[PDB]
Amino acid sequence: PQLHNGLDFSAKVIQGSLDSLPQEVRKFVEGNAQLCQPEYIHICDGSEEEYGRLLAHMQEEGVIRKLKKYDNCWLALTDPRDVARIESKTVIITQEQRDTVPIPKSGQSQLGRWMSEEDFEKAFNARFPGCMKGRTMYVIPFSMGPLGSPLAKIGIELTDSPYVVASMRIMTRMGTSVLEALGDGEFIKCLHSVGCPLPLKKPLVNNWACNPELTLIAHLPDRREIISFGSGYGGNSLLGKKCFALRIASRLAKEEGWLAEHMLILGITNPEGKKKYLAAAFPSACGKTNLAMMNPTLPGWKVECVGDDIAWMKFDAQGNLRAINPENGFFGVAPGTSVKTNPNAIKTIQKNTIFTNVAETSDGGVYWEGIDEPLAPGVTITSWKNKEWRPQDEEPCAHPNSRFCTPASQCPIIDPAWESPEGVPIEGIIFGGRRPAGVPLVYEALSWQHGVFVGAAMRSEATAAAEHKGKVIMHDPFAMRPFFGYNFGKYLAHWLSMAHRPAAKLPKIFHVNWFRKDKNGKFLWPGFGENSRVLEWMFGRIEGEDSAKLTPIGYVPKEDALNLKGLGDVNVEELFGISKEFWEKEVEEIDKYLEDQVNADLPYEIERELRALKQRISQM
Ligand SMILES: Nc1nc2c(ncn2[C@@H]2O[C@H](COP(=O)(O)OP(=O)(O)OP(=O)(O)O)[C@@H](O)[C@H]2O)c(=O)[nH]1
Ligand SMILES: O=C(O)C(=O)CS(=O)(=O)O
Ligand SMILES: [Mn+2]
Ligand SMILES: [Mn+2]
Ligand SMILES: [Mn+2]
Repeated sequence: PQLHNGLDFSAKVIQGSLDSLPQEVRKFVEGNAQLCQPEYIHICDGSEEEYGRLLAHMQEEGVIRKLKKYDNCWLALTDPRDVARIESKTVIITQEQRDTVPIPKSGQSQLGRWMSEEDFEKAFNARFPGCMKGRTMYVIPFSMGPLGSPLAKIGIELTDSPYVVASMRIMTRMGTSVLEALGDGEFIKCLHSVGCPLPLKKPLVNNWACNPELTLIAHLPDRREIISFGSGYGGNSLLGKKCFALRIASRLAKEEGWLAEHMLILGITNPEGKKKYLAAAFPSACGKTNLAMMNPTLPGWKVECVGDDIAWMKFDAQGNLRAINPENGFFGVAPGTSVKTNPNAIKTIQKNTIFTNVAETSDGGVYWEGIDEPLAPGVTITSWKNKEWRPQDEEPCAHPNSRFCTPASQCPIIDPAWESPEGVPIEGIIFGGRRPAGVPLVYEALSWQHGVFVGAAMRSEATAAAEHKGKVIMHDPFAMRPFFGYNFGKYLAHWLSMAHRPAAKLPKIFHVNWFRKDKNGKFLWPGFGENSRVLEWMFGRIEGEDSAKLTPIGYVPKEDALNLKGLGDVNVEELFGISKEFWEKEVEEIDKYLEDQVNADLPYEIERELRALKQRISQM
């Protein structure tokens, strides 16, 4: 009801009808419309016609440019201050800090950023009132996971950015059919604004609306709400991806008995006609998408991609660990992608793809560092900074975190079960990161508990996907450090508890290192498609082949167990060397980290594995 005409926003709806929305969805839209004061409300239907009009609008506004060389591909250039996920402005709100992070012994927590409800209310009120003035509020109904899948969850994202709408159409399942499936069910509430109400007080760089000073990405798991302000970019604005499908979801998974993880899912078929699925957790910028889409060098082997970034997993009644990819597309790092490093991505991205912050060629194409493809005479390059660019300039032509956004169904090796609602059965889990020294090419964990310790102990040299820079070795347990939705100690206990489940078929756990360097700073391992030789060894180990040798850190391939035919120049002694001096220091760093950062919430089984590793190294 109303005493005037200030609460009913029906007169501002330019697509759809508030009356057709489920009651709780309507309240969420209208209540936030009252707060944010949009000029128009657009309820997305997911149709091709809608997508075409939004592209045309963004093109008319100068937000995107058409890449005339390809089929329906587009380029967006951002403000250089809004180029990546920002870990330091990402917070989780719970009544008690211990629900979100373990209370550290001495230092500041690196495992999350907690904010009190009272502090968030002040931050919220300083940002959102009136923030969409003069803009359209888009209502995005989306499903994470195939519609109707038992592990599928529905969200509603409100946003004032058409770029977010177009990207969410690719990255999620979006539109009218989701609203019909939702009915009066529960949904995750996602609220986003670029934070630039009109009239603009500050001019825009590259026609990219953002508010870097006020950027804040908040999660309220108890209210099932995600609230993001000030950034239009990737993990900050596509709220289904990191905010929902890892942070909120990992908390729900803890409550409901499943897992939500930063893992690719791949299926690999051997020359005997046997197929197995594996999941792999590597940190951002550490090669998940390259592995998920790999073109194997070994003849008679095939790799198919289920997903490249997020996995939701649950034991079924039979004890199989089943996984789904909740995403609908790939949001992949562009630089370094070439016919030699990821040819299956090259095939995927040549139609229906949105590129952000890569270079444009004068004939309507895309360019980036590492594309490894020469240009014809006379073709010139415009950098992501909208400037003429020559290879003689110092700066790269594409931002290091520039991305492609592409439909998963276009991938030529997309797995036939990638949308199956029952998920695929996982028989191995791979961990790994960038370790230039000390850590061998591959090893296998000694037990479930040791494998959980291996995940907990993950470290990786700093890349350029967050705001971290330089060559520092940082901790990134389970590749989830930016993404834990709750107390990491309780997350470890959750993982350990899977061994207590009746008839659970626990997968084998492996750790890889593609990145070991020699004294010259040269990679010892060619990687990319050649990583199929490591997968072959894992496949045989899952089948029970006697192809491993025991070391203090776990099982490693026997001499001649790895197919190295075609790379006779491979230094196997350096690739698999285990130095007592390196590992004595490694265990001390892991010990100091777990003691400070996990403290009273460290499960005893993890401390026991640490003690056992220390003892095995001491006996070397
Ligand atoms: N040496 C070596 N480098 C690799 C290999 N696979 C991938 N890379 C490197 O990994 C980098 C690209 O990784 P990203 O696409 O950023 O990694 P990602 O895990 O998919 O990142 P997110 O999408 O942010 O989660 C490039 O620097 C590649 O050179 C490999 O097998 N060997
Ligand atoms: O940082 C990551 O792991 C990504 O996959 C990119 S974003 O979705 O977080 O922007
Ligand atoms: Mn205009
Ligand atoms: Mn990726
Ligand atoms: Mn990722």
